[PDB]
Amino acid sequence: GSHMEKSPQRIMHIDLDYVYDENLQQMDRNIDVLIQRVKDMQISTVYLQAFADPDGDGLVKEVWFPNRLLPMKADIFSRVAWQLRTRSGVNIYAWMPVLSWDLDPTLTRVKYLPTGEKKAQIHPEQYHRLSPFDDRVRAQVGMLYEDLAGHAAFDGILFHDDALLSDYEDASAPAITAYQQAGFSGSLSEIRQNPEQFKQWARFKSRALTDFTLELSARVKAIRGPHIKTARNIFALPVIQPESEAWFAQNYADFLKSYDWTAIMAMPYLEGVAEKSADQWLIQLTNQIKNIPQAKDKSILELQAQNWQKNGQHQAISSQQLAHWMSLLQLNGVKNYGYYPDNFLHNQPEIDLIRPEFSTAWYP
Ligand SMILES: N[C@@H]1[C@@H](O)[C@H](O)[C@@H](CO)O[C@H]1O
Ligand SMILES: N[C@@H]1[C@@H](O)[C@H](O)[C@@H](CO)O[C@H]1O
Ligand SMILES: N[C@@H]1[C@@H](O)[C@H](O)[C@@H](CO)O[C@H]1O
Repeated sequence: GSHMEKSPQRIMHIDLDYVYDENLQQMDRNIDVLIQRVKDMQISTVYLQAFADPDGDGLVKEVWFPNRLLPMKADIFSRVAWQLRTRSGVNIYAWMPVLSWDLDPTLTRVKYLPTGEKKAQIHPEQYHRLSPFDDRVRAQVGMLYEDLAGHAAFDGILFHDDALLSDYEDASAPAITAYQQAGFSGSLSEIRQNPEQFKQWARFKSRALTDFTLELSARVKAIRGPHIKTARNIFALPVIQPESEAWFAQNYADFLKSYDWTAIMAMPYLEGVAEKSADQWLIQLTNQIKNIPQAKDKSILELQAQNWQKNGQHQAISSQQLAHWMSLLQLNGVKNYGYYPDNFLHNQPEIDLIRPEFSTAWYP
């Protein structure tokens, strides 16, 4: 069976880390408040965190659903999902990491080759990703997605933005083997700097990530049904500067063909854009999108509602600023959009302030 999605898409991207409370009665009230908040927002879709992320340290150690391989911090994904689907009027996408799982140490990790060093290493300021070139990684991540699919009912999958590789990655042994078997000549350095192979190499890696996600969605669809929608977060640079695929292994046209929804992280401050230049940056982004026929109809522009800091103390973005950006998108012909993150505990962003620009059901 199939499942239609009413135009336009308006998305809340929601973490469960602060919904969780070790006091069961408090967690009950938290969930009730969250369900009511999404209901009142009157939008179309929630991208719902299925994994725990208490530290923001780029590695999933625990999840919100029972499963074979990782600790379950609390059984709350299915509980929140079915109530959002029936009380709050939204489709639910299970938001899952693709690679950043704290599994068996013998499983291959993604590594990069540091300039001037012989041995590959793990990049300190990147997601702690397992290698998609390790068959056992593919198997075990497959088991996690199947465990999710078997325990919970939902409408789609959002594949995490951790499915990325730089131009010095993946330097792990299984990755080297894969390149060699795919006909690439020499070391990673020689490939990376080979005029006749470096672009083909970037595309090989982009496709390997994409094919891996499609393996996962097939496994979920086998259990839940064919109606399950797919979405994947894409970084903005591969959209506005496609040569940057070389150090993201993400390709916008590929996403548009492969997934139901391409969730662009339309986040200027994340990309280092000055406050006074953010609107123009977003305008340029929408221009690039509109220049690709039908791209906007399969893309979601995900705005940021926090300004993340290296030292961990993230700075909020005002509801006014967020509503302003939503209006900017609308006025530039983009109707599918959303934001991350949400904070029910402080009504941030403020329901009453963003609904006019966010909810299609809103009236004066
Ligand atoms: N523009 C640079 C690339 O030139 C470089 O190769 C890459 C390395 O990861 O990072 C980018 O910021
Ligand atoms: N912090 C990420 C990096 O992955 C990347 O270096 C940067 C440049 O595009 O975009 C950000 O979202
Ligand atoms: N910089 C972090 C990353 O986890 C991610 O790339 C992005 C998601 O929206 O923003 C923050 O959460």
